[PDB]
Amino acid sequence: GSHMRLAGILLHVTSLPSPYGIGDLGKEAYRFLDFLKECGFSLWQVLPLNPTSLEAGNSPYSSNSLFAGNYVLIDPEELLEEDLIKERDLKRFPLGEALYEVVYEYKKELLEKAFKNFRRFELLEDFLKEHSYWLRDYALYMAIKEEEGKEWYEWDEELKRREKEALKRVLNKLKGRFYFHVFVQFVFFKQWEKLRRYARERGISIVGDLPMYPSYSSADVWTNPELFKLDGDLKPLFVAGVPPDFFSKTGQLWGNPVYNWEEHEKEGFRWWIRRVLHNLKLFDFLRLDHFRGFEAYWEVPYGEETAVNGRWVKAPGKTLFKKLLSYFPKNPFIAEDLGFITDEVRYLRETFKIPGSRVIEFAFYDKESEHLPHNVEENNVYYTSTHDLPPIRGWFENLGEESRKRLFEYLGREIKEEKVNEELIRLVLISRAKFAIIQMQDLLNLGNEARMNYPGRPFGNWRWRIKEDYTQKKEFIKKLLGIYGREV
Repeated sequence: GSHMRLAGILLHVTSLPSPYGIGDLGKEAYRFLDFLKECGFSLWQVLPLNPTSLEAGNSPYSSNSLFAGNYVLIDPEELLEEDLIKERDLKRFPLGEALYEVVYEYKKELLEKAFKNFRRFELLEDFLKEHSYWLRDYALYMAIKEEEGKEWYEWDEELKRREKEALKRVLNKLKGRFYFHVFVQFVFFKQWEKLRRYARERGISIVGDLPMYPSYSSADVWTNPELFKLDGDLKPLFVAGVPPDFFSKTGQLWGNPVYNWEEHEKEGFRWWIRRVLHNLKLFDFLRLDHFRGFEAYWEVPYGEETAVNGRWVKAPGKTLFKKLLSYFPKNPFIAEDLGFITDEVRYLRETFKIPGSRVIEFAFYDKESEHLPHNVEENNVYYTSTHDLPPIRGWFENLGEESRKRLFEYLGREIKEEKVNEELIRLVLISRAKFAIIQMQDLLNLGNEARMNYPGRPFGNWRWRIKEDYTQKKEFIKKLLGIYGREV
């Protein structure tokens, strides 16, 4: 048999066991890629690399920029190698949960110190040209936010509405601060470029993640207000979310401003094209968060406390993706098409041959679930579980008797709770899904304590890190990949 059959691991950079309070793009990232290669994995899925904040619960999906990189993921040991900091500035922390509060402050201090002892500004100018379409705006956005200590919609009216002359004045004023913020982005993107080359030379493709929406408090809304549904004062007229389920009682209010899609179509979808081009500098595949929003999105009036009184509004997905697939004909797209799926959505997805998502954790609530292995078609990415879900072992712990029965009957036997991960990994690998992805927590057989994110809950999330030597799992998982024809 000679089919396209790949396997991968879902693991966010923060979860790497790096020594400085959080995972980074340094030694441990390379060690993890070595582990991928040795096992025969071909795929690595990360979450969005956009800057995070305490205010937004450290969520990768609520950032002040859809383009920028997150400075807390920077490896500070490269700063030591380039003689930008001293050895005593480095400061080890024991392996535990991601120390967001402390790394925001600590890595900012290391980068402030490195910028002082820096020097090669000509390399910064070439970087700025390459990323001119977003970085001039982002670095200036960050410099003004620093000075005024306020969000963009609270700034003086002239800077808020991006009057040409006012932008020039404030740039020259905060010139030193402007270049600090490009320097931070320079350091991040150069470290990712190096890591990406290492991955690519070993046949590993990186699956990145594109959030549907920016946060209202972002350089993106600031720079392109007409691309969102705002009123005369640039406050949101409508905001994003999803309607009430039988899961949730009153839906979720995401609080993003919604797109004015008629304006995107008017400008030939060039903002979305720029998003894709930018992200393809980093990633091989782009997972489209809330894919169903390209067919229709839930829109609720601003000022509403819940998402109950919204409505479905059609978006121009057919026109958008026709243009995107013309610009990017090798098709980097993966659809996150879980939840609120209709046949309209499935038709949009399949019209453009975009692989869907399936998750075996969803397979045993119904006897004919489309997430059962035998129902997963080739053009799909098949997960054991995702970062929005409990790891398989913790899911199984709380699984109801009826769903347990369905699981046991599918395997043909009752199995002990500690063996469930292995059994479900096998089911995912034996499927004909072209990409099979195991969440790292499942590989390590971890429970509810290792859950990355709990949707609905604002805080406590995105903190899980590897604490153990995961390379001990290599002989077991390597064997499995080879048995099910996904070892390369």
